[PDB]
Amino acid sequence: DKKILVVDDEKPIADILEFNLRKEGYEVHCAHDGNEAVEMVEELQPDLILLDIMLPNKDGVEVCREVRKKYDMPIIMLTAKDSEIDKVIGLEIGADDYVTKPFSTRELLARVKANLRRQL
Amino acid sequence: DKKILVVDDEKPIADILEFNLRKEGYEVHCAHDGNEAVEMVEELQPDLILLDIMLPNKDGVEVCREVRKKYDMPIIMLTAKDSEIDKVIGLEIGADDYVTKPFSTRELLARVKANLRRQL
Repeated sequence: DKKILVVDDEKPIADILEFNLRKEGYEVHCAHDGNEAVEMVEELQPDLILLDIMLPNKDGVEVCREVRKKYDMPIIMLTAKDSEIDKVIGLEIGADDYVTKPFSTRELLARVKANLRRQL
Repeated sequence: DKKILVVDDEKPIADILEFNLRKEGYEVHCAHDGNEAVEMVEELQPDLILLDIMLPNKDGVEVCREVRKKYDMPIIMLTAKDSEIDKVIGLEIGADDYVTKPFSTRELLARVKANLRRQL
């Protein structure tokens, strides 16, 4: 089972992601802040991270940079629909993809699989 | 002005893409089949290609493989909403991203900009 780390401060969003991902058959662990995420990354070595761009402490942008100093597993940012820059910025700083909130399940699961499979 | 090659055989889709992209300030060129695309690529050297996965001649998958022999500019696949495999497959064979039809303008422009800016 592919291991996914869901990093989100809003429990209902983190929980609906964890629900859909476990259902599809992933092993899912949840972090609710920045530093806890970087810790969990070293212990679990997730296959993919879903990272809120708007974490309140250490930003998703800083989580991403700090993770990338050591690890290259796929990172997908979670962003609002209404901010172009939030979608764009993660791809400049080392994330692989983004999914917008609210997301369809359909799109979440495609994006996670496609990023798990991505070429070379 | 960034140069976009739109590769799609459905004139209405190709036209609405050209309309929105021009409006946003891109230079847009349109190919309606596989072989014409590959030619236009060497000829134009687009900064990004938007490629229908379902072209009737050479597939979007074969087009993307042919192009990737020589070029590594971003390629975004255009796919239906209802097929997970069509979204996943492009990313395995050398494409960078996918956008689903019908796409919002919002999402199309954000994807194109994010892929144009993408790190390393």
